Amino acid sequence: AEAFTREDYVFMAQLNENAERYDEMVETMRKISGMEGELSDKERNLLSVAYKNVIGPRRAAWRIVSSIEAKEKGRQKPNAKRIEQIRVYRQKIEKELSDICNDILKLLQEQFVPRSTNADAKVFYYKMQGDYYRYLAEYSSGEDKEKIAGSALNAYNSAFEISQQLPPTHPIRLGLALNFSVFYYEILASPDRACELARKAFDAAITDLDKLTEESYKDSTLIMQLLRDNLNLWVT
Amino acid sequence: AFTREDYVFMAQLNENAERYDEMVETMRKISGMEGELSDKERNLLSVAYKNVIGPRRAAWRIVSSIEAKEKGRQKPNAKRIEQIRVYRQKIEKELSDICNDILKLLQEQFVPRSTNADAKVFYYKMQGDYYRYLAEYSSGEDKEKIAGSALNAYNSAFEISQQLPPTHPIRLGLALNFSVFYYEILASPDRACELARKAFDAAITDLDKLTEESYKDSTLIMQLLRDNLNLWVTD
Repeated sequence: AEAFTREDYVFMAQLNENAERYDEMVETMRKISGMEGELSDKERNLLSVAYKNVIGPRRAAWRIVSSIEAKEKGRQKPNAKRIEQIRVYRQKIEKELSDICNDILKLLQEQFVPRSTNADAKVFYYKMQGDYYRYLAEYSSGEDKEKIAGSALNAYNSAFEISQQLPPTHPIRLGLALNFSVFYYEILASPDRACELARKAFDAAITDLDKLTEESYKDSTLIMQLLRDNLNLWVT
Repeated sequence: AFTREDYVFMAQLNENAERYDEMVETMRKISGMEGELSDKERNLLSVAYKNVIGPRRAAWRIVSSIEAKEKGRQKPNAKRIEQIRVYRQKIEKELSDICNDILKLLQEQFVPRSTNADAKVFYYKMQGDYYRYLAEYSSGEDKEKIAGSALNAYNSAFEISQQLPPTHPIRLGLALNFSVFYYEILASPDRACELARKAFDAAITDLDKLTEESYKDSTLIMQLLRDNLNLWVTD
């Protein structure tokens, strides 16, 4: 008489987040990913939270493991067996880090992006596409790094073009503005474009800071705007 | 060829990387090696299993809090409770398997090979602790049978623990876990208060050993404050 609905699968993803069991959350979200239709603002947030809390603990672990490997290589008399012990272990994490990104980017290219119709939904998928391509480039080297980052820039530029339609004070637009600026500085080795894009987004946010703030504090908003207007007048 | 030193650093590296599922697998390999586990090795065995059972225990009490809220709502959703029940049993399946791994190894490998009096208390404490986690969700006569093995393991630990000094971390660590076992599992508060106070009063008596020479004057006041509170509580 009664079968399981979409709201039940959304609730299970919320229960996974409450229990902090994110491995099961990926499995639950994949069931909703297999279902046809466009995800809600709540559902896309749940997809972002689920995958970030799996790659997060493993990215944090990688920065510890690689520093121990850098410690043993920098030693006066290095043990090659202990170096190999860390090196195989690091590559096992690198195998897992690639697997999570391999899971999401396959789903993004085949399911989410071709089905998307909304303007702000398009930006959210292309930002997420750019983010998980960026994580792959964090440990990749040589020709592999350039090939991965090449498809990463294409995803970020596609995200930036649509986000121009969005208001300057939107969390997705600002979230993209942070992640694009990090991508130039940390991966692409371009500090000039990193400082340019982050400033232009920050200047747009101060201009529409009046929309963020209540009408009680709009006078303090205008002084903050005028203080920023002085700093733009200076250093010509 | 891989030796014990190689696997110890691997078990240390698993702790450094915070990957504890791999830590259990490496500690089982050292358990397969010749001889009894050393003090540094036993300490790693305790850290490895606690950080696997911990996230499962923490998730359990939050889910139970959600389940209690869902059952006592004005508009209860029975389909949601069924979704929670299957999910709770899946955690309970996992909670069983972690405890089934350690207690089978303790009964067959760790305890029978134990020669040290120092090591003996540590294994029986671990025997008592992981039987206690099983009784935390077990119901009816099934709870009675598991707690029966838990009481035998804790009492076996207490006898050998009396040989140890009162300020020992293993003796104090047992005394904390035995007192929790009375209050939370056995529902005996008056015996929980008895054993915890006995360990605390003995620790303050030997508190001069723990504290530095620079702060021995503070220790004597802490002893005198404890001596005053023990006499003022009566009448």
